[PDB]
Amino acid sequence: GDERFYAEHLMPTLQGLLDPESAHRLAVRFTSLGLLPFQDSDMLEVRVLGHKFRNPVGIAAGFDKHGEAVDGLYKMGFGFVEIGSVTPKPQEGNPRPRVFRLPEDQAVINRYGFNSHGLSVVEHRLRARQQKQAKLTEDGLPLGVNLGKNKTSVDAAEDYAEGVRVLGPLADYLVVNVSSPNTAGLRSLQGKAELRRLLTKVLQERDGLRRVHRPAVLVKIAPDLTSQDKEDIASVVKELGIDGLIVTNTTVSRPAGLQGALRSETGGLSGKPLRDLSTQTIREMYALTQGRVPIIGVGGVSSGQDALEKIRAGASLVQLYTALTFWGPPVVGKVKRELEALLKEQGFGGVTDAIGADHRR
Ligand SMILES: Cc1cc2nc3c(=O)[nH]c(=O)nc-3n(C[C@H](O)[C@H](O)[C@H](O)COP(=O)(O)O)c2cc1C
Ligand SMILES: NC(=O)c1cc(C(=O)O)cc(-c2ccc(-c3ccccc3)cc2)c1
Ligand SMILES: O=C(O)c1cc(=O)[nH]c(=O)[nH]1
Repeated sequence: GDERFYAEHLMPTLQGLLDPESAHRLAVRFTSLGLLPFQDSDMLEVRVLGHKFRNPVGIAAGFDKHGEAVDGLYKMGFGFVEIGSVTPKPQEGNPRPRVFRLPEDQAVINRYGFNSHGLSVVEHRLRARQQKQAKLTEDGLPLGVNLGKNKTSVDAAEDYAEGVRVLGPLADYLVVNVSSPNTAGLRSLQGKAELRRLLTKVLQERDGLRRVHRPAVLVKIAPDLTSQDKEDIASVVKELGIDGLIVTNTTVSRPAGLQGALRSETGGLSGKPLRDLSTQTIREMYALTQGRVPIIGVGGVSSGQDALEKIRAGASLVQLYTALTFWGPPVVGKVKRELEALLKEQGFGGVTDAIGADHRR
């Protein structure tokens, strides 16, 4: 794949010809077809959420919102794949432009608004490769499905309930996405009272599925939570027995120092400016849950060091997206190779040993 060629020539030129969204669409197409340019060592293997992951680096929700490039993403080197956010009924999302590049900050701002083909379309798309996925999962390549809610929905809880019943049987884990900053009032569902009611219904629906079709349930949270919000989330998670957390979605904050001309566009900020804010949220949730709740770290990961910092902070797995938009497919292998080297360099027998290491030092 040659990391330098992509980061210095291919990607840059591409960004100079097409707009963010068009580039994304093209990316999904090429990926789905397997038109892509490192062997995983046992050190990168991780066992959590009732599954084995050959490596802890996954593709974050948002790149493959409709589940169209799952196989191509596995081919890219990801240890697990999570498909964007799916809503019960189809919806176009916000008007364009709704995605912006901040190259000077190695960041992105997006306000898609949950553009989704809907549960039915995604359901049939995953059913067409359900058994193939069964073998991939058994092989250490799990599939996650991220659930959202429609813009005009009145009963948010019912929207997620539907997602559980329709896609739950096809996923190794489900994600209750209540941290999207582009859907009015969605984040308010992170409140203790609302989250408890919401997760109680989700878990009940999940427990009603046949055993082999019973996925783990995780909640994806924002990086803009107050200390109180985090304490409440942790409490609800332990009270209901949530299987895990996905730490920090994009941020509505705008860290001082941003240079991008489009820094003041409305939307969620991703990439490097979000990295440490995300790592710190992971560190806090890990401690609040006594390290007993699996955490998938996401936010500004572009190197082995970025991944290990989140792992040491408490993440059992990590994900990336924005880095892919700047460095291209080669970034996946780069992250894995650097993570492996750093693990050895720091005396860790493997990823598992480093999980939460900072809390024990
Ligand atoms: C263009 C774009 C679309 C996204 N769409 C979703 C989504 O539908 N659901 C979700 O849970 N997160 C979504 N995210 C958030 C990512 O999954 C991730 O939480 C965040 O971008 C931080 O990781 P990164 O800095 O490596 O991109 C999106 C991010 C971007 C940049
Ligand atoms: N928002 C995005 O998802 C996004 C934004 C941009 C951008 O330039 O803004 C670029 C990409 C992108 C384009 C092509 C490839 C690719 C795939 C297979 C083989 C070679 C290259 C990967 C990522 C995605
Ligand atoms: O579809 C979107 O706008 C979206 C959803 C989400 O969870 N995060 C994000 O940054 N964008």
